[PDB]
Amino acid sequence: SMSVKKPKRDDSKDLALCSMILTEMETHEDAWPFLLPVNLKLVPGYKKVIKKPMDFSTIREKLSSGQYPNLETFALDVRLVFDNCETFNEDDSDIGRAGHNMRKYFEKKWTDTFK
Repeated sequence: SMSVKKPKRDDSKDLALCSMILTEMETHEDAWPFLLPVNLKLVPGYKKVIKKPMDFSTIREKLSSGQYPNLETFALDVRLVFDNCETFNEDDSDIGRAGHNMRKYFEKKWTDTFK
């Protein structure tokens, strides 16, 4: 509350560390469904159904331009990429499996770097 604070966690490396995680997600072999924005002119149903599209290149641009206020807003966008994928793709599809695999990969890196 006012003039009552928990001890200050060092957040000075968060930006660099989120960038490293994001590099590792970009270079994973199952990243291909997620590298670029879904083409809303060429994919029927996407625009109407997925209210907040997100992809790795869009996260990279937001990261690089100071549009994440803290490491939690960064994790929310990464998770959004996988939640969108699950909303639109069957579990038993290459893209559906890709999304489960990447979400796992991400969550481990996240816990190991920050928890």
